[PDB]
Amino acid sequence: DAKQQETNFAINFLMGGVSAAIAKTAASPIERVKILIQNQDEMIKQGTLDKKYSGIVDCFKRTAKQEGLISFWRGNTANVIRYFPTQALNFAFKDKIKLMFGFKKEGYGKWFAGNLASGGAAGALSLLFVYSLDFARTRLAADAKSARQFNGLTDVYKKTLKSDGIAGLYRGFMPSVVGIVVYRGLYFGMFDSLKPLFLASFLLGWVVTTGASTCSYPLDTVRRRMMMTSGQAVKYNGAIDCLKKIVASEGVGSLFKGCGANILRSVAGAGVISMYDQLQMILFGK
Ligand SMILES: C=C1[C@@H]2CC[C@H]3[C@]4(C)C[C@H](O[C@@H]5O[C@H](CO)[C@@H](OS(=O)(=O)O)[C@H](OS(=O)(=O)O)[C@H]5OC(=O)CC(C)C)CC(C(=O)O)(C(=O)O)[C@H]4CC[C@]3(C2)[C@H]1O
Repeated sequence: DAKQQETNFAINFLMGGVSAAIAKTAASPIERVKILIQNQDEMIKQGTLDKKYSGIVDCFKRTAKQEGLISFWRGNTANVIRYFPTQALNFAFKDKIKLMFGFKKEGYGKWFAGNLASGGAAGALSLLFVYSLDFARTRLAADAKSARQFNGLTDVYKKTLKSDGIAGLYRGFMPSVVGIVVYRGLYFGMFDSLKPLFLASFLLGWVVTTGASTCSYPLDTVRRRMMMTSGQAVKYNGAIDCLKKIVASEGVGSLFKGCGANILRSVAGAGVISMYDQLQMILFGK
């Protein structure tokens, strides 16, 4: 029944995309609010933004009043598409990389280092095909009417390639990869430590997710702000250079802009994926 297995894997893959699509679409408005607050200083420099966002509520109000309600899903297609090339790469190469750099968990230290190498390589290899979509997501979520900078998703690609080339599409690759490693190490480290300590299960997952993402957030900020420099006259000479200039100009706190908005996005995604699981449990067997 190899053919039946092939059909099973095919249905599992496609329906997985649907689950991911709904989850990301549901928490899409809060996601754009995060991206707006996070890269507002870049917009102010570019002249796209008039005044700094006073907060999450202020971001919601201004965006809704100036652009509308549908504008909160601007860039969402990138998140929808990104599933298939990611998971295809996931199901193909992730296990081999784990078999290449991994050590049996039954020493913790050697397993920890192995997980970083495996997670880093898998993340980087996936980003080679994926990163362009995340870039377009951020840029579409960023450009606003004061006269939009980009007409659409594919418009981003055309204008970025015409100005910077393929390099412009991969702005902030290094701090993204490092971010993946740091996030993963923090995730697994925190999870195993709090493991011996369902509502309890859901709360546990939220704590680890919040902690790991918060500490690795400055890396995410630098990544997104480097995406903003694509097609612009002035650009940072690296993530470290970007990091240095941010602190010297706006302070350390500027690296954590939109962090709280990101936490809200997390509980929204986790929330709606649980709801859909129950809905899926009723319609389909699994
Ligand atoms: C610098 C940063 C900050 C820290 C690292 C990343 C993630 C958190 C990194 C996170 O990275 C995820 O971490 C998970 C837990 O370790 C890991 O799961 S696990 O391996 O099974 O344990 C995922 O691997 S995967 O094979 O299932 O897909 C991995 O996603 C990827 O590696 C795919 C890449 C295309 C990203 C994915 C992601 C997420 O929020 O979940 C995502 O892309 O949605 C990132 C958001 C952006 C930042 C935020 C990046 O800007």
